[PDB]
Amino acid sequence: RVIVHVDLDCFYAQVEMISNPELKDKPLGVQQKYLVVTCNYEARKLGVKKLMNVRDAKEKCPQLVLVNGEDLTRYREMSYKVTELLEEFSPVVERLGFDENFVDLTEMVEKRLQQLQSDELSAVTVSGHVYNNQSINLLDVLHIRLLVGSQIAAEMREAMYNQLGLTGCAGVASNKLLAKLVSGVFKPNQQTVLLPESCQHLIHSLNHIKEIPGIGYKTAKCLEALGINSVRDLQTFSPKILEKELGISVAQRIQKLSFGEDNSPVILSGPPQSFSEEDSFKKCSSEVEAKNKIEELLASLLNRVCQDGRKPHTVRLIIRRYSGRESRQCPIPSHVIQKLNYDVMTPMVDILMKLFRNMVNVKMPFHLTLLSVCFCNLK
DNA sequence: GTGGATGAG
DNA sequence: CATTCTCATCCAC
Ligand SMILES: Nc1ncnc2c1ncn2[C@H]1CC[C@@H](COP(=O)(O)OP(=O)(O)O)O1
Ligand SMILES: [Ca+2]
Ligand SMILES: [Ca+2]
Ligand SMILES: [Ca+2]
Ligand SMILES: [Ca+2]
Repeated sequence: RVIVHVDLDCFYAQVEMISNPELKDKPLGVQQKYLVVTCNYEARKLGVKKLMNVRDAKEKCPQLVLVNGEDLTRYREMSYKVTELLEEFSPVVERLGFDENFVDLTEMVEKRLQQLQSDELSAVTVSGHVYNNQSINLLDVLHIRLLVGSQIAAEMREAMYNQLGLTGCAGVASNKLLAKLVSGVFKPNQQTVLLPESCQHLIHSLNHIKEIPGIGYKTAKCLEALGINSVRDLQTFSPKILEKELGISVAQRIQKLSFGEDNSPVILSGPPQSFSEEDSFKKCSSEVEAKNKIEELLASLLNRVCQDGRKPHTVRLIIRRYSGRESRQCPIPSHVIQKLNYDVMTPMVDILMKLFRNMVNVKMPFHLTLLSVCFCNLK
């Protein structure tokens, strides 16, 4: 396969610099509550880190311009514009978070090679960096295939910049793991292509186990408990003991990843399968409060159903108690689903408060720290 | 289907 | 560690 991973540069900060170009010459960070969730490259050179506490950021970089990024409407809107632009190149585009997309270019590459003539194959040319500086063998089929990929990735980024004013990086490789690992080698606004003989050099470069996809905090804790603390430890661990510890498909998967093998296909994401709205806070402790919060969250949600075309057939309420989340969910009554000029707030809040009182014993003190509404089962 | 664990940015 | 504010998959129930 030829796979591309496209990753937008400091995405939230970029959207803000487009929303307000008075900002693009200054160090800029996007704040959510007490965290600077991301910042532009001017800020990073001054020592601002992703997800940095506001106190640390004020002390380190008092010049930092901070814009509030708690409302994701604009980021979400730009995000979908990006994947839909990419869907002009191939029908199958896999989203990861708001600012990453994978595309399987192998169909398109194969078409381009068929169209190619004898004299200008000579004469195929790289777009962007070649990982680890290795030289292209224009006589190697796989090399040619990846170079054509790099040219497409270049056209993708050109379309993005022209149509949307957005800059990002791309990585081109034989699978999703590798494409995503290589896209960030040169940052920001650059692209790199991974040729197969230097794949092993790329996986060697990983310093920590949590740098493998799908190995989060909990999985790393499990592996730590089996004596596996590093990537080489994982490569080196008995497959059969690991299968009898994590399960067959998880063990085989995460072990393949550590040798750079990833056969997962690129899957079309499409529109969200669920919309939610949420807010975190120090204390909710009353039903009256937690009602007003829900009404607010629900109001935002209803604006988004309206946009979208499909109707939710279920609603989910989510809480976080002081000191993970809890949810209940239930079906939305058929008569409420036909809403779109009527009063849907009242029966919807009625349902959500029943869900709330099911989870929270209001006859006794409580103390929430997050509330989310969610619409799912979308038809 | 429902609700919790765990992954992604 | 999560934290933020989302969105997704897996699986016992
Ligand atoms: N739990 C999390 N882990 C990692 N990133 C997160 C998390 N929560 C929010 N984010 C945001 C913070 C940075 C952002 C992705 O990077 P961004 O696009 O801003 O910069 P880059 O140019 O480095 O790709 O994802
Ligand atoms: Ca990014
Ligand atoms: Ca990681
Ligand atoms: Ca989907
Ligand atoms: Ca995480």
